[PDB]
Amino acid sequence: GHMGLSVQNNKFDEFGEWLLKESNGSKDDLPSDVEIYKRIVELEIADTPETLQVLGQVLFDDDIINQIEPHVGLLTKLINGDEEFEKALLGGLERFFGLEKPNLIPQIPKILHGFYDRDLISEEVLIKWGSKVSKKYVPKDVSKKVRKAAKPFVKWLQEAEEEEEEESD
Repeated sequence: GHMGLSVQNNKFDEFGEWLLKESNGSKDDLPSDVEIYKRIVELEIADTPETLQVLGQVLFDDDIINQIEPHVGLLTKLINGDEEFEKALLGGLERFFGLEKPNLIPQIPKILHGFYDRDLISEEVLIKWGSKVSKKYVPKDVSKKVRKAAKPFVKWLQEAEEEEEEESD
């Protein structure tokens, strides 16, 4: 990557490198979301889904469950209701759990539930994601392990579907 499968640096790797360099080993020392969005705009990557793949890999650490809410404003703005941008964030999270913090893999159902509760990733995107494996972000066996751990939450969403169906008269 470091933010993807490729070996050489692309513009999204540069963005990620910058964020990591600025934060200097501590997510507390990350630039504010205001400054991050300003940087995204300068780098001409406010309209590219891969930005979310980068953010999913650099914004969080072992304290991720507590770091979702502070970044809601920034992530919603970039996602802009678009499914492909949601999938990119999930791709970044898949690299995060799979390659960086595999110790968090048992917490995946709770963590993704947190993205869901804050309208960051839709139920439809989560269920499709959780039902396949991919080599787009991580090796397929890593993908399998990550998405397998998400199955309790995926099932929850699947079973909750009927009761949430829009009803009238």
